[PDB]
Amino acid sequence: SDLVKIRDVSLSTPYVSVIGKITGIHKKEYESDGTTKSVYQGYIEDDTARIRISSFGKQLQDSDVVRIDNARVAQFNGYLSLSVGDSSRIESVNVNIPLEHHHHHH
Repeated sequence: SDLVKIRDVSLSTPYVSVIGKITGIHKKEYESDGTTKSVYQGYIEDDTARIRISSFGKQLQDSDVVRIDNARVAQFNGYLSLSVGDSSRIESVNVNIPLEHHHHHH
């Protein structure tokens, strides 16, 4: 459940923590144990690349910067994505943290 980059997401790390902004919120429903449950899907990006995400029960906000802890990696439609269950934790980032000179990538 350590902090890793989106491009570093793989099955080798079932539990991982990521931070970025979620965009394009999509709503979908599926049958869970015979009970219909709502799940939100969207895309998240950071300083590296972007990946698909899926949240069960918890809602997501467009272009909202949040941090996901204990995320579960899974393959959907042959595509890797992070699944946020009720056991995972989501923390919003309302405090700025620039530091250092972002003018040069070096």
